[PDB]
Amino acid sequence: MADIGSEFYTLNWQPPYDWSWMLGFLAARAVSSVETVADSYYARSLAVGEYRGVVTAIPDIARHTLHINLSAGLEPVAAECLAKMSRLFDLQCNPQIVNGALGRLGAARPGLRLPGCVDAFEQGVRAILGQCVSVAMAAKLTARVAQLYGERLDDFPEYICFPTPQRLAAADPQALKALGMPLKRAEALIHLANAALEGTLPMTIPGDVEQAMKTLQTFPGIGRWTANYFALRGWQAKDVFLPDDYLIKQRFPGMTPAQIRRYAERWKPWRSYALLHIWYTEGWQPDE
DNA sequence: GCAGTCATG
DNA sequence: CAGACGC
Repeated sequence: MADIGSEFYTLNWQPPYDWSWMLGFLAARAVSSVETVADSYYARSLAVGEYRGVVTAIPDIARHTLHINLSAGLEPVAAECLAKMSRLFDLQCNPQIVNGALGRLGAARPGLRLPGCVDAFEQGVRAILGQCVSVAMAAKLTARVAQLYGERLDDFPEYICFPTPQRLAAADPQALKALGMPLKRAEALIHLANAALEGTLPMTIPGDVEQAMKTLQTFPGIGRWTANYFALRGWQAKDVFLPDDYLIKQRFPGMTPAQIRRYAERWKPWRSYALLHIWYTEGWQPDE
């Protein structure tokens, strides 16, 4: 927890913002040796193109700003690093507009943001590896993968970079399965890893999001749900909804993934925030 | 044995 | 919209 660098930067955000929740969420998914999450602290390895280093982010609730510290190897691409922190944390969100449009759904915890990511591909590996297993299990799994294919930091030994598209699309489907996953999955990872490497997987949010999710589901191992969750956490698309998610339909007693799909049009263009809310707001119940 | 989610008709 | 693949 000592400064990892001499440069510090300041990112403003619009209140309200539940940082305690945000960090909780990230800490449950923290890939061991890649990220370190504490009380009001978040660190991780980071590669921006060819540059390498470490970010820490520390929230300052009273001044409503986020404090960012960069390792020296990341200084030349600080502007881009901050952009990743902004998308990781959903800092450009206008909560009044969102919670206004969520009405009653937003009232209980207005400081809910959309937990994003730093690298679209990285989220990709996660969205897959997170399939069919507890948040916690995915984390241990992702730890074993990273440790194997991750690239260590020259100046922060204790830290390792999330595996690149390069070293991962070259992974042996058999070495993957051993870390503790079906073979079919090991291939999805490799197929994804290859998409990124040509350019078939969009690294930023596409213009027609709805049409790019279509394209995604063709990928092996990637169904409607995984493609959705990925657009959300991966492209930080704010108008996305999981009518077929189980925990959701558990709140819509006896309804079709179409009876719901339409109910959630009353929350356009902020369906993603609607989704997040219903999930982490247990006391909520729909309008009959 | 029960679900969850990724596949085809 | 209506079969095959870890608790």
